[PDB]
Amino acid sequence: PWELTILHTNDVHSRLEQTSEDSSKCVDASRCMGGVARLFTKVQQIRRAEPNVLLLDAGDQYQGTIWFTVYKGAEVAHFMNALRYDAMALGNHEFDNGVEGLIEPLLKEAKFPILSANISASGPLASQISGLYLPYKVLPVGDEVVGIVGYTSKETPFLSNPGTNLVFEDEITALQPEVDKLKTLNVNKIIALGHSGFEMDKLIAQKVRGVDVVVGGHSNTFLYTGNPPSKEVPAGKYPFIVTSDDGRKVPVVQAYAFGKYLGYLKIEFDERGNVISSHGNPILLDSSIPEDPSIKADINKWRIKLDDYSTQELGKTIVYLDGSSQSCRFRECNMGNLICDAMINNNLRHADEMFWNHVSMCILNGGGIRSPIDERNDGTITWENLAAVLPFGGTFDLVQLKGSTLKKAFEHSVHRYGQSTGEFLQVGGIHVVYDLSRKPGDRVVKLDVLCTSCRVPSYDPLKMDEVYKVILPNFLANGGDGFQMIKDELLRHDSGDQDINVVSTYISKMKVIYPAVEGRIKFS
Amino acid sequence: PWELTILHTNDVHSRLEQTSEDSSKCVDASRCMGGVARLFTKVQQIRRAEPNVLLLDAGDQYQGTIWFTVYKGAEVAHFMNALRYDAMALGNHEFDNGVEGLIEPLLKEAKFPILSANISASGPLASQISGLYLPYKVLPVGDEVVGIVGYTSKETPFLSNPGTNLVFEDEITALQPEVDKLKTLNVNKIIALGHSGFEMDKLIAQKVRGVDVVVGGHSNTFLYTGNPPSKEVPAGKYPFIVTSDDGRKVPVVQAYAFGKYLGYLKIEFDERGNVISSHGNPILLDSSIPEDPSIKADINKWRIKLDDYSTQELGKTIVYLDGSSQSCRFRECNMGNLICDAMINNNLRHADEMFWNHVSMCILNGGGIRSPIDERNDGTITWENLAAVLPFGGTFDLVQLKGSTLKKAFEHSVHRYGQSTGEFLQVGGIHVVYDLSRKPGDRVVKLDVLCTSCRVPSYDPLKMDEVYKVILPNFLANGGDGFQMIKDELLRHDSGDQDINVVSTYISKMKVIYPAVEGRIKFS
Ligand SMILES: Nc1nc2c(ncn2[C@@H]2O[C@H](COP(=O)(O)O)[C@@H](O)[C@H]2O)c(=O)[nH]1
Ligand SMILES: Nc1nc2c(ncn2[C@@H]2O[C@H](COP(=O)(O)O)[C@@H](O)[C@H]2O)c(=O)[nH]1
Ligand SMILES: [Ca+2]
Ligand SMILES: [Ca+2]
Ligand SMILES: [Zn+2]
Ligand SMILES: [Zn+2]
Ligand SMILES: [Zn+2]
Ligand SMILES: [Zn+2]
Repeated sequence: PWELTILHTNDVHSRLEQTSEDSSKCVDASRCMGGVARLFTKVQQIRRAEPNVLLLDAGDQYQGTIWFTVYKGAEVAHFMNALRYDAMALGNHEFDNGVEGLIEPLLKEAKFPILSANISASGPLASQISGLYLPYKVLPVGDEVVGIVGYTSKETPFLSNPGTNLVFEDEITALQPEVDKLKTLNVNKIIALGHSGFEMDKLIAQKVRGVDVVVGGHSNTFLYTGNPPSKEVPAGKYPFIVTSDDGRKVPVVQAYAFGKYLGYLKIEFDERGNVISSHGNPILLDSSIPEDPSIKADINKWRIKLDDYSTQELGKTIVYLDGSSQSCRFRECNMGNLICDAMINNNLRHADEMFWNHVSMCILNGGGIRSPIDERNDGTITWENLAAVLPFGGTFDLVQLKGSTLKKAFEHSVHRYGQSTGEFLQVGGIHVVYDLSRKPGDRVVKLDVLCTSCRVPSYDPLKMDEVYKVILPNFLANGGDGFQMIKDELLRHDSGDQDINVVSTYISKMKVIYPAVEGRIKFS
Repeated sequence: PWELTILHTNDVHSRLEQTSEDSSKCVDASRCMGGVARLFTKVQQIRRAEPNVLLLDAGDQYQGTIWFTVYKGAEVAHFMNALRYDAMALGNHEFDNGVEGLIEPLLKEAKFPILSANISASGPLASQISGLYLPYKVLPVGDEVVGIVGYTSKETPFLSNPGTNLVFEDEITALQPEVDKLKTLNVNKIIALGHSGFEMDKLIAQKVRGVDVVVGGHSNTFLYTGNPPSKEVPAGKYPFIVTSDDGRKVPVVQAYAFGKYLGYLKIEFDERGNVISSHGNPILLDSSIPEDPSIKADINKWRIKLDDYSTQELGKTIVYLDGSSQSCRFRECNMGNLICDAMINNNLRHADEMFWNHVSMCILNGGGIRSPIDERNDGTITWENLAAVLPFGGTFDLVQLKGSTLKKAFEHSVHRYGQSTGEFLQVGGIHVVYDLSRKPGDRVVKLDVLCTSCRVPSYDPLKMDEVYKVILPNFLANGGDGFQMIKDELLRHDSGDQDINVVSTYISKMKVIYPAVEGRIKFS
């Protein structure tokens, strides 16, 4: 039997440096985790011990910290090249800076193949990008070969900025003929590496004949066999076994997100490329693993430009930005309005004739707003200033919520009003009126929302059975601040852009801001 | 006696081409007026006939039409040079593109002196601008000399974009010592040429000892002796005689605006430079005066780049821009909101610690909105598109109105509601609620306005005795659409930027717009 060790990462999201346990800024170095210098140590150890190793990434290196803001993917090519990745699939966030921001910094500079079988280009773009990403690559591994076939979320156009010259095909439709072709070329060991989420990964394992292993991402899915090593709760066993339509057992793996874990799967193959066995587990990259000194020194050299950028003017405010708890946990606050307006601006994506934009609505817990910004520093706003407002290292995510769910969220917003608690919601594209004289759970007396399926945006009453797209912090999507109804009732969740980065981009675009308090939230 | 002919223009405001009677686009060429080619003909005729002629401009050549949008003052230097102006005073609108947009295109390229005695620079700007404008110039005229001393509105910082490195001094304070100095230099014939308005011009004539003649501007003041030649109603005789504090009779002149008239004043001086007599009248530049063919051919060559620019993309909309009468004469319309938001953005000026901005409020007659813009031309918005929305060649002016006046305007807005009449007001920085079941004059049931004297903009009830700054069309400032209360009760009026140009700049800054209908106007 021929044994292959698959090492894999996904959704690293710009965590070049080691992190806290929750993947935010490292504060207590002795308890920090992940980062590329530590990953290097572990990958190097494994490659000393195991003859046949592939190191794969299932996409979404782009977006997540100031590294991406400043280096715009140059850091991804540089550090993934230093770690000698063997292949990467395109994720949705690889399109955040458009096609041009993918071609240059990543596709031209990577020393490994970049894969996606389900993305096609037309017009001049097709000639410009031809061969810079591939449907698959056949890689030599010892005396054998392994085909790796890529895929990317069909939903990328709603979740990034790929432009109108790329088409994202159904994954299974695109993958089957490539896997078929590899069979005709005597490639009997096939890994599907891609970025569509655990649910699609299981359908691929089930339906794509000839796929031996699925290495996925996008859904930040933690899988584990045994007692978990940290705070992440497993969604299932590692690997997750799918029984394929042709009767095979196909392992499906993912490795959470943020470079906290290294995925590690050992596969035994027979001489015909059938999987005989698969086992493994992600490896927690905790402080017991040293950071590689050479990689760490290069990280610290690249950090200089980050420190320089963090104090540069992004733009100006002519108004006090009231991020005080005394405002933002009690009433509409102009910092809340600014951040929600930045969230909606970030989620402007290419529109059908069926909507002016796919999403119009925003909610933001006032407890997530951690500082005001004073306008009397000649109006300057810096990244450092925004990092005081938004210090948790979160994202602004896209969810789909029934109106009934959102009305329950707005009741939760004021259920214990008057105690300076974090759950009070700031808004965009929503007008709410509370009557605090009513019983908790019955305080919302008007709730109007900005239409999407309309040529002129206007407000209509919220409908209980309608499903709304809403931009909100990951903290709330995950049921933080007691918003269990959001976690338990949401119909869709996709992780979005770094919180600070969303606001910094909007302020840079606007150049001079003057957000008002304007009656998005009223009390009767 | 030594006779001087003073020819003068003021507030030409980018009317390079001949105009309609109302100074808008020329439609019936046989009835058109003004323009630089016609002015050239008349000035050339006068210079053949009169030995001692000065041609003066009292400022505000900048701003008014697409000429200024595209050529940014190069057209002013070029055509004023072709007409051989002898001197120009700086107006407020010469600062619309900042100090840099004055130095380059106008101060460096003009072949005549540019004057202002009451503007001082500090820091590096002082060295950069030194001598590029002057307090005064002594000009040879035949065998004599005439001193011309300039001045500019002290209010320029509220009415343009001069920046924080220029100080505008009290006119009379600055002028007196310059006029004194010219006396010590044996210059006994002194013209004050400047841009502060008729009321300040009369104070200058009264109080500045040694000024023989005041040639003014800014207030678009029409003065005439006799039966007026066109639709402009004279504010007084031409010249307007002020009795000075030293007992002299000092003529004060102005020549309306928009190049419609050439001011023409004949002064007789004795050998000591005392005015013995003054007489004249502005000359209506009507179609009986031919356009100079050489100037007209140069105008038509410069027009090519205007035509090219008029169809270029300024920016995009992802929403239908509803400028329909069925919306904008009956309820809040998103085109109205866009134009009002552009008006407020245009009037962001350098703020004290006493206000976030000096003005927060906007009203716009819905009858002044003349077209929608469809978003389905790939979202493109062109100048040509904006010219269909705003076809009247007006300005967005700054006024000061008591709250009582503004409440009366909002009653007038709905006095005969339901007939698709033009007076219905679109708004910015104002939230109004009507109850149309009430009697005309008593339909406004809530009227809240955005604060200025506040660090966080928020809405407060309108106060009847408070004076508010409001941006509004010149048509309304002048009492159009039956808004006689605005004309009759306003405390201040200053002419602002060209309507199309205000909106085009805002759309270019924003790049992608999506104005909503959001409850600025409601009905109970
Ligand atoms: N986004 C986000 N907000 C958080 C997080 N932890 C706490 N919060 C917010 O901070 C509040 C607690 O703040 P105080 O300790 O200041 O009261 C919570 O109610 C919540 O609104 C986090 O990890 N992410
Ligand atoms: N700004 C401005 N609006 C005007 C002018 N003349 C008319 N209007 C507007 O057009 C309306 C008349 O339009 P109708 O003819 O389309 O009904 C007036 O009520 C007024 O609102 C003008 O010279 N300038
Ligand atoms: Ca196989
Ligand atoms: Ca004199
Ligand atoms: Zn991701
Ligand atoms: Zn993803
Ligand atoms: Zn003017
Ligand atoms: Zn002026």
